[PDB]
Amino acid sequence: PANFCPPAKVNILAQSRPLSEWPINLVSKGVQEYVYGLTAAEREANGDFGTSRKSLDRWFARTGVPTHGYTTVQGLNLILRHTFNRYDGVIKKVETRNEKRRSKATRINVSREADGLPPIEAEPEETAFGPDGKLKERPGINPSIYCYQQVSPVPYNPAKHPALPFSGVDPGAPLPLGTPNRLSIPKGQPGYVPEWQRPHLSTKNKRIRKWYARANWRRKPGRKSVLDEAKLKEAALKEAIPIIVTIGKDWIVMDARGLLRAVYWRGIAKPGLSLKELLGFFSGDPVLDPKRGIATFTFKLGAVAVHSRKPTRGKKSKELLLSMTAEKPHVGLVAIDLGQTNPVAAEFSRVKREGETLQAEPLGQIVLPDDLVKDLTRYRRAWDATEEQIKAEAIVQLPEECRAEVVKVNQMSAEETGDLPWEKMTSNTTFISDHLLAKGVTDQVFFEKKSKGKKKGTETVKRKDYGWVKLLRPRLSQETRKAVNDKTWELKRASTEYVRLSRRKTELARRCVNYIVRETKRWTQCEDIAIVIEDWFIQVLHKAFSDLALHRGLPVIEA
RNA sequence: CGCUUGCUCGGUUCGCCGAGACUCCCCUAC
DNA sequence: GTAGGGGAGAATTGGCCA
DNA sequence: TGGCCAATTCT
Repeated sequence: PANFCPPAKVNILAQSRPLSEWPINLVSKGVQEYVYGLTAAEREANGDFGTSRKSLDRWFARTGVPTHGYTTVQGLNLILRHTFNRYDGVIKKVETRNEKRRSKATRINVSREADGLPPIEAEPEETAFGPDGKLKERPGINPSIYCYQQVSPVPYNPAKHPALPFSGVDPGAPLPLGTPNRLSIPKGQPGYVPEWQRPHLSTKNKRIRKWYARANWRRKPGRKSVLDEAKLKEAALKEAIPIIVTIGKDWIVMDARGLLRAVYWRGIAKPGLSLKELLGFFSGDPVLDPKRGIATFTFKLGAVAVHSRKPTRGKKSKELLLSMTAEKPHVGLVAIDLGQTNPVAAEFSRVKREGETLQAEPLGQIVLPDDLVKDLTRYRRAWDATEEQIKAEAIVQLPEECRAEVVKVNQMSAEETGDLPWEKMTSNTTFISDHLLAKGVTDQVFFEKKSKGKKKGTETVKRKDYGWVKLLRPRLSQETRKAVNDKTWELKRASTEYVRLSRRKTELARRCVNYIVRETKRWTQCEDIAIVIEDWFIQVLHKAFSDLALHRGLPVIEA
């Protein structure tokens, strides 16, 4: 049963007025402002909003929230339900957290009762309501417009829609194709392929980029080409596939080419289809954010044959693979040892049925290719250069007195703090006290006198280590948050490089995962494969391999 | 067998073309 | 460094003037 | 008849 609806983002070409001025946005803002800021008793009283016109009008009358001329029931229901759920999500968040503590207390009490000890006093339960009766953590207002059926997207038509510079194709007629034969474009016409590049051309079904794609003209260190954004925009607008959404007297027109690319690269619809069924592969309820100007369509339930799963654990893995190997005579495996001199190491195998036995025969062992590892290395050489500067010019923004606790105390870590290298870690060895007591007699500015060990041995002999190093100039953990974490984390989301490097990291991890999946498919000669993972690129690679259960439905075992 | 916008990383003879991602949004905290 | 709450339809029916 | 399109409603 398919239950995944991946997004498909499209751009907005023309509007009437900014979406922040639309009545629907104003009503959403007002309802959110009212509902996030009233007490529990008032929320219980102000909870008769219902799902009907006769209830919506009375709720908007006795409360006093301005309706701004917006009276569509089907769009107001979504707003009100979302606002009340966001109000009642903080309460349940706190509730879950208190249950964590409650359970522990119950287990401790029952264990003490079994052992005869009296139950311990239960810790107070935290609550989201302060002395004023409101929530301490008030949810924020969202800039998101949710469309509904009466405002569903339809193909642009000058006979029923406002005139625009661009024109839309006949909805029934097949959608326009790209360049039929790009090798026939003459010199002096856009898209020309020069003679020398002709032998070097990809033979697979690569996605086709138009000449006006700004990825072909973007600012690069070694281009020396010129970017004229106006010419590219006017060339792109003449071949767009426009769709229109009209809410009340306002409207927006989008470029349906994002939907076309999404349906092409996913192998859902072959070239030559019309706009009517292109819009029919997605829901009629897009989501609009005014800040970007992007509409996030979601694929219709059934367009993508993906059944989302969750990573299994323990015996459930055995049940899952015993179920799988009964479906097909061949089942392929891959074991991931991430963190061995290379980002990924894969152990391929197959799974058979010896009646009720998981018989396995290895078919080899591979590592990631050199080019992919080169890409991963080039990412890290750029990440390190980013957290160099997110600290260098972030800790210098100093209040002239807070340096001692965080910044320069690290300088005295090498300054103020013989047998050992004095920096290389040598645990349990007496090399520290061997040289120290070579010029001293069982005495120093500090001692050990620590009951350390399983039996808490009174280790104080020769004053070995872990006491003098500790009382050497430490971090001291003083005013760490305000002077380090707050400043650095505030500047983390300000630079434009840090918001791109995380996406690049995710893309590279997904590239590694996709390569491993493709290789698995090839080596094991199977189309129903499985992944086992037992648990720096470690965290991101683990998340990327663990996201196949949800995004793509591939089973994943946690070991 | 299969590709018109947008995004990431690269090659260039500056006319393009090689490779990749496609589960995304707000939201309060730490 | 991510943690944990909230989101991401559409078929059938009824009032309805033409 | 018949048509356009809000408003029920379930999930």
